[PDB]
Amino acid sequence: PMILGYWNVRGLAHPIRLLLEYTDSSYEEKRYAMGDAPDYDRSQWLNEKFKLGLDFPNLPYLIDGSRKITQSNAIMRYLARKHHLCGETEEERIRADIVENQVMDNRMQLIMLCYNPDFEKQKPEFLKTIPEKMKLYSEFLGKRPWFAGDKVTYVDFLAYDILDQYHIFEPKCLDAFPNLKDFLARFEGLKKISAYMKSSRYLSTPIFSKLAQWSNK
Amino acid sequence: PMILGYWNVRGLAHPIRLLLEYTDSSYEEKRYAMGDAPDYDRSQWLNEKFKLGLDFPNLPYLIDGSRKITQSNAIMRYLARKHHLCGETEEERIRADIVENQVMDNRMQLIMLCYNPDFEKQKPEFLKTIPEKMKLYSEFLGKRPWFAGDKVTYVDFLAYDILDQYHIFEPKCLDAFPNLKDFLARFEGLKKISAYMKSSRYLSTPIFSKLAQWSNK
Ligand SMILES: N[C@@H](CCC(=O)N[C@@H](CS[C@@H]1c2ccccc2-c2ccccc2[C@H]1O)C(=O)NCC(=O)O)C(=O)O
Ligand SMILES: N[C@@H](CCC(=O)N[C@@H](CS[C@@H]1c2ccccc2-c2ccccc2[C@H]1O)C(=O)NCC(=O)O)C(=O)O
Repeated sequence: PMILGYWNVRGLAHPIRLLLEYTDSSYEEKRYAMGDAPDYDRSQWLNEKFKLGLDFPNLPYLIDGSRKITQSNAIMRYLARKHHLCGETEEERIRADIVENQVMDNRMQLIMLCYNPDFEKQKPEFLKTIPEKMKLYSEFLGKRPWFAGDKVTYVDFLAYDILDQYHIFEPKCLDAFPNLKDFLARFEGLKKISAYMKSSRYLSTPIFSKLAQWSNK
Repeated sequence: PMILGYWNVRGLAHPIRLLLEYTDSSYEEKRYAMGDAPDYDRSQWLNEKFKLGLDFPNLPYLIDGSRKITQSNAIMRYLARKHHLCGETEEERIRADIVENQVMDNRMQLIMLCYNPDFEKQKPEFLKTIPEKMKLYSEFLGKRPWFAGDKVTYVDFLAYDILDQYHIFEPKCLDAFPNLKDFLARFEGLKKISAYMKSSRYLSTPIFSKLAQWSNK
């Protein structure tokens, strides 16, 4: 099978795990565990980091036969090409490229807030920036079913993840944006996704490691 | 012509400026200035941030007729598709996708250090990690002339920028890796690039904004 390797956290592997299920991929995962405070041992990973034949060793990785890939975006693109879930026109490619990169910015922002010792102090200020973030997603989507246009593409897996994560952080953030709420329901309603979400493989939380100040357990 | 918008620094706009040059693109640039400490005024950008019709307002931005793009990687990709500077085979595409994202990782590592108020005391620990970073680029390129294979692609633009930045930071960091020294020379050897480096438009330094601890002026 293909092998997906990542920590036993949702983290940034969610979109890949969802895409693996959506495409009926034949895969197995190696979910590495971090030890506890104080050392947060990373040895299960460290002992084989340089022994997998990865060009730039990292997590997540995907082994697919002869192919070995690192960089979550690269894995997502690889699967997208494999299963034809890319933009098909120039307009669709642009929207996808924008979305991919924007999701990563919004991801980092959350991460940066959550790994900050002054979380509680920072939070209030961060919560006020949300509406403006959501409004940009909402206006970009507009009336389309999917972020790139008429067809589900790998970018919808990314958008779903970040919008979902945002919603968990601030449950009311999507109230003024019904098209985003509708997107989340349309995405979760895809058949394989629905099945996966009820399964033993599903890992919706924790989002971060033990180091974080939120969703770290 | 196309309009490229960014700060009046090299920052992450270097690969785009180089690619617009290498492609003989017709373009005009808007280089927004930031004020000095302690306020670091961003008003020149903020005055128009929400007036350019961008989906997700940011710097850099590319305006190409009716096409408005934000996200530096997206801008690179757009320009690459227009000029046929993408991988042509799956193997080139995979190599390109990894490098793109890897470059961003190594860029962010430099920023985390350069923006840390504790820069001077952090520096030694960072330096220690350089050789490993370079080694992985070195081994990845191996004997190829370019990062994706036998022809230049947009990812050489990003690779050039990051290797050059690290070399500026630690001049001796490429001594051990002749193939990296050679790639730099090859890149700079390109006629259009060579020509640009002598032009009035060339902006090598500062690397960072005025907020940084290094290469901020
Ligand atoms: N740009 C790359 C990034 C690869 C990378 O950094 N991997 C992390 C795990 S990922 C972690 C994370 C854990 C939970 C939630 C979010 C993140 C996250 C998000 C954005 C950026 C970096 C992170 C990270 O905080 C790691 O453990 N690396 C193995 C190693 O260094 O030996 C990608 O897109 O794949
Ligand atoms: N992921 C996006 C990143 C867009 C973005 O953050 N842009 C910054 C300037 S870019 C700056 C930088 C200046 C010098 C050197 C490096 C960077 C950099 C590198 C990686 C990530 C972020 C940065 C940044 O620290 C900016 O001023 N934004 C306008 C605003 O917020 O109103 C991209 O790839 O395009």
